[PDB]
Amino acid sequence: SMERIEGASVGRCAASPYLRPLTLHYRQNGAQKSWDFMKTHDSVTVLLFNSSRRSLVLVKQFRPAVYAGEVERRFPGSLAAVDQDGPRELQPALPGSAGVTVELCAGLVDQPGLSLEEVACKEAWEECGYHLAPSDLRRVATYWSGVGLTGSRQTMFYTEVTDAQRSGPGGGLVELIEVVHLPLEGAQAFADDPDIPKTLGVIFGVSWFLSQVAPNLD
Amino acid sequence: SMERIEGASVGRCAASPYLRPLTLHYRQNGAQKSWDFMKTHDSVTVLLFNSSRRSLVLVKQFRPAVYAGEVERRFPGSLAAVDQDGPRELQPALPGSAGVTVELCAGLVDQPGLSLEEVACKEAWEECGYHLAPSDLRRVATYWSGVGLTGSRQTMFYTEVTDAQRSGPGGGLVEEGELIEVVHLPLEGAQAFADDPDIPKTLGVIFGVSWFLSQVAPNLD
Ligand SMILES: CC(C)Oc1ccc(-c2nn(C3CCN(C)CC3)c3ncnc(N)c23)cc1
Ligand SMILES: CC(C)Oc1ccc(-c2nn(C3CCN(C)CC3)c3ncnc(N)c23)cc1
Ligand SMILES: [Mg+2]
Ligand SMILES: [Mg+2]
Repeated sequence: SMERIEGASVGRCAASPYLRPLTLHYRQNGAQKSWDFMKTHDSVTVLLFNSSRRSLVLVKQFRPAVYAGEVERRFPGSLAAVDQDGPRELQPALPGSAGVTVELCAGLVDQPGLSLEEVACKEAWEECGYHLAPSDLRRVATYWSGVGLTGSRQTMFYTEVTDAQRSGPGGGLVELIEVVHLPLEGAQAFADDPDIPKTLGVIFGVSWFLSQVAPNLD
Repeated sequence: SMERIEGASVGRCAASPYLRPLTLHYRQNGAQKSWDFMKTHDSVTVLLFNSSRRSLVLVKQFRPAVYAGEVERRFPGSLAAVDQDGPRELQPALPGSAGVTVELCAGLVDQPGLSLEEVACKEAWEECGYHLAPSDLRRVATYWSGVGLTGSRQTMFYTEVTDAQRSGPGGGLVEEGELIEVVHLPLEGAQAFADDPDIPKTLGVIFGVSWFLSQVAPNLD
């Protein structure tokens, strides 16, 4: 989560492996309709509870999409259509902290040879520094995210760890990610504080752990 | 959520008045970087608890993007790049139920002069037929939906309603041709509804049920 961002500029977006524009044409109950959407990948998330530190493991990082959307709120029109000349430097622009979010460890399912559990284990090592095995993972929920513009499905896993599995670092492969250990005592106040940029996966992860897992511990 | 879907095809979308893909170029830790994202407005959601029926109020509708993703999920390559020879008929296709989702009532922060609570009330009227008062909405949470591809912020509201407050029809706006069905989920079987993986549900529904049962339901009796 290196909040140090410079040279922020918005340019044209032609072709991406992550954003593929498509149109579904269809008839619903006889009525001809169309819908423009983006083909994107499914994903997985994992909530880790470190029972030694009595803390939940989260990740903090810079999200360029969040930063861009935040520049638009405080300076309307900053994200207008870019001409063919080249990327337009965002002026005025916000500090990189505007794009800094707190999330669950997450990763895309964009490699055909890895299971959902294997993607979750790979991401927990690269981002959080914890050694996980697929047999240590439990499925919490599988849901659809962004039903309006994408049909992506995200699967949330839960797992319990100690420092004995933190045999190395996260922070991406080098990617700049800061690992966050949230003590259980202040976890609910963390999730409810709008001053922190959080995802729904974090709010639900914390809420689900405290209401269903924590009362059955010890 | 009429599940009769026919003629499903996928077409190239070169120019879309609804899609706004952009790329952010920036400098971080001294190493030039780029990121592909979509400019989307913010949104609101509202969870309703009908005390007269002791049921949470949800919406069910056909989501074309969800349908396409499920066809692709069962038949990879269904959404391969489309050539210039018109729309490509989806063959094989799936029954329309594969795109039918259960969601919370939700709308976009696009109408000027309307606060977040108002936009939520208008969506509850247009989609669920309930007439709400904005000052009666309790703010549950505010958060960044889809941080990887969008910078949109979503705010969730909650309020209790009665049968008498359902002073409007259902369905949404017929201007877009929307076909939205209202669902009343009984309270004693709501958690099993959110855990059963055999229904296309959003995280907002799963969190909404969980939050209601642990933060609102004990204080009712
Ligand atoms: C935020 C999200 C959960 O809700 C949405 C998002 C987009 C559309 C949409 N609405 N529309 C209309 C616009 C104008 N009306 C008259 C016809 C079609 C689209 N068209 C192409 N792609 C589309 N994703 C849409 C609807 C609901
Ligand atoms: C919530 C999360 C699971 O969703 C994501 C995550 C990352 C990207 C993305 N990741 N990347 C690269 C970054 C550098 N390398 C090392 C990894 C992939 C992108 N590049 C351009 N646009 C992009 N939307 C991306 C998209 C969606
Ligand atoms: Mg990763
Ligand atoms: Mg609507």
